[PDB]
Amino acid sequence: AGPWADIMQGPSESFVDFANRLIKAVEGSNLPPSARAPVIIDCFRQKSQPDIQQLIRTAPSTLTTPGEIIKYVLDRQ
Amino acid sequence: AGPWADIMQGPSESFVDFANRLIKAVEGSNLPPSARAPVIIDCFRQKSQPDIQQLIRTAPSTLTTPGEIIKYVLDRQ
Repeated sequence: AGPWADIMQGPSESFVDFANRLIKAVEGSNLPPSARAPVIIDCFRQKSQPDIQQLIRTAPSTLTTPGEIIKYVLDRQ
Repeated sequence: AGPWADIMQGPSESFVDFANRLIKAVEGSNLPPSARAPVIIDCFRQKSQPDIQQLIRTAPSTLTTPGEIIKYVLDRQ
């Protein structure tokens, strides 16, 4: 579907809108099922807006899933 | 190591230099071993220069590995 490795949070885009685009692309992609979650986590870390990248870095290592990181970011706005 | 999902072939960069940067980053990353090759293949498809993206699309489905695609691109220059 969407070129998942090109997806980055735009300057007018909310984190959740970016996460939804990214995840739709990853789920529609040719990646092995077990690669999806790590790819999503890394693209959140690397491809969100710079301030959000910084916020994600504060989350403890106990937050391991995309859903945990989405709740983390949104609830700190 | 390098943020593997940010890596894209620059306008003055050869395909092999980009492939080497990308692969170094992927190999140094937190991705599961089995995710590496598909991630590399997709980042070649999506993150090379536009003309190279087009060339990669011509390669038949029988070319499945990063090394096969690297030889394919380089030998057609």
